[PDB]
This record gives sequence, structure tokens and C-alpha cells, in this order.
Amino acid sequence: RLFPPSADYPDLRKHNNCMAECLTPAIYAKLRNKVTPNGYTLDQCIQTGVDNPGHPFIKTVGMVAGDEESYEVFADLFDPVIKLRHNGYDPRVMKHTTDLDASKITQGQFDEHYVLSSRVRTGRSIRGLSLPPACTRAERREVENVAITALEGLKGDLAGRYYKLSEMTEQDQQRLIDDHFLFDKPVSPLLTCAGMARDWPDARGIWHNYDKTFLIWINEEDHTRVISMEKGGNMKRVFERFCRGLKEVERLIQERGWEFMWNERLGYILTCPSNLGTGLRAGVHVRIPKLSKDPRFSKILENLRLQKRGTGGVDTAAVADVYDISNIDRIGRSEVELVQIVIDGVNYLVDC
Ligand SMILES: Nc1ncnc2c1ncn2[C@@H]1O[C@H](COP(=O)(O)OP(=O)(O)O)[C@@H](O)[C@H]1O
Repeated sequence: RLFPPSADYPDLRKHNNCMAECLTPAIYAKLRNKVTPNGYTLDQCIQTGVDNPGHPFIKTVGMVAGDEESYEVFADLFDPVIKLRHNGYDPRVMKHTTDLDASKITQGQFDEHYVLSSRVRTGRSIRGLSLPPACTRAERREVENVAITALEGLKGDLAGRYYKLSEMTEQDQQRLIDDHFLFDKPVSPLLTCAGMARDWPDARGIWHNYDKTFLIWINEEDHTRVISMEKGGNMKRVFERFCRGLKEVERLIQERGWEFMWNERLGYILTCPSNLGTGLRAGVHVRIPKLSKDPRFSKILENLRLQKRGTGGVDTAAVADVYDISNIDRIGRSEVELVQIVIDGVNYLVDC
């Protein structure tokens, strides 16, 4: 690079994201010239946190990984960012336990007068291929190809079809978005500034079973986003389908020699440090008219480990008091333990 490292130091005054709160002159100077084997840089990692000083509805991380090696090469920034975002989980000293045994959720039925729908998602990355911030068009097509091939192996109620977004009409896309089945077009500046809207919709698509109760998003926010959902509040069956579907998807992918990005410190590796560990967001849509307008609601959400979101997701506000309520933490606690903290965390919200 053409200047001293410090000449490139970003202006982060009035930036309220984890990256800006952890970046120091020392860390920046030490990492500016380091690169991953695929050539991903620190400036690319942090660009979204530099360009986006806030967000209208949620606290942001302000950095993304371009590849698996980003988390090693830029550990001096990612590690304190991970600790800050995940309430003390420290990948330098701790390890993460994966647990997808659905039987340990023995009771799971919400009051259907208040809770409209129930959903469990995670993400998975394929090792050897760059993540969405950095992937070339050929890497991204390869991800689609590896995913497509594996998912044709799914049987029974998990049988489904892949739909390329390039071959889907605007009318069919918008329908699926309005019915909470398909991702929005990446217009969010968090995503665009991280390089995650490049070449859209090339190699993006949705795979789903006929009932739309097991869905997989390909190459939007991650390589894959694996989703289980339905109308109502039966979290116990939703999670049994999630665990069964996910274990099979893994086996089908592993059958051809691909591995998921994973290590013992970070659990499953994904684009954004907010989705590390389990990557798991178990949630419901809930009509909480009285509980929402109360001034102490934000304190009850942060203490119960839950996040608030709009009816149309992270970038929207609530409509008709219908709030998206799900677990805030994703690493340090297992998938089982996180589902349990959503079953309990909603019932406090249904009573209160
Ligand atoms: N519990 C839920 N029930 C029904 N739809 C949901 C639920 N949670 C999220 N969604 C839908 O998923 C889509 C993406 O929302 P987002 O907040 O980005 O969730 P995620 O990051 O888990 O994909 C939106 O269309 C949103 O309405």
C-alpha cells in the first residue's frame, strides 16, 4: 500500500456499531497490510461499519468476513467484536457446543390467540469457497451447484424444487416476499456496502418443499440459510423438522466431499459475526398490543436475551402491533438451549 497504515485510519466519530467501538489505531496499523489467501483485506471487512454509522431498528456489527480465513487473519478485530456482540463469549478462551437433538424440546406449543407464526433459521457455509462479500461470479455459481445437487437427495415431506431468481417473474418474487417465504432484494446499505448485492440475482434462488415449511435460501446473505416455519405456534414440531432437515442436508453435502465452515471456537462460520456459533434465530410473530406500548419493554427484552424486529423483518417497522420476537444470542449456547430460551422467553411475553 502507498501510504503509512495510519494515513488510512477511518473516521468513526458518531458510529454506533461493534466494529467502531473495538477498532484502535494499533489494531488498524497491525492489520491494514495483512491479506487472506484469496486476497480479502481489512478495509473490505470493515467497509460496511465505516459507511453505516447506525441503523434505524437494531445494533449492527459493522464488519463481515470475506472467507473462512478472515476470522483467523483479522482475529485481533473479530475477537473483541465477537465478545461485544455476543454478551461476553470470547473465542480466544471459550469453545462452542453444537446440539441439534430435537427430542430435548419435549413441550413446545404457544397460545395461538397472540402468536401468529413460528420460524427457526440458521446458515451454513461451504468450505473452500469465498463468502458473499468476496465471492466471484464463478464461486457463487459453484455454491449454487453444490447446494442444488445435494437438495435433490431430500425425500418425503422434505422433497422440494429449486427456483432460480433469474427465472422467477417479479410477480412470483413479490408474492413469496409478502408471504414471508423469500428474501427481499438486497437494497439495505449494510448489505450493499459489504459487497453482498454484486451480480444480483445471478446464482441466487430459493429451494422449498410443497407446504413451504422447509425452505433454503441460496447465495443471498450466506451460502445457505436453512429455514423451518409454519402458521401457528408449535415450536416443538418446527424444530424437529429443522433438526431433521438440517442433518440430512449436511449428510447429502458431505456425500460429495464438501465440508461446512466450522471450528471449535466459532462454531459454524458465516458472513456476519452476529450469526456465528449456531447461526440460529428461533422466533415468532406475536400480537402484543399492551406489552409493546409500555416504556419498560426494551429492558424486559435485553434481560430475557430477546431481540425486537418489524413484521417484515430486520429492515422494517411493526404493523398492527405484530412484533417479530426471537433469541438475541447465537454462540455460547447450543441450538437446543436457544430454542428453550425462546419457548420460555415468549411465554413471559404472552403473560406480560
Ligand atoms: N417468526 C416468523 N414468522 C414468519 N415470518 C418471519 C418470521 N421471522 C422472520 N420472518 C420473515 O423472514 C424474512 C426475513 O426477515 P429477517 O428479519 O431478515 O429474518 P432472518 O435474518 O432470520 O432471515 C421476512 O420476510 C420476515 O417477515
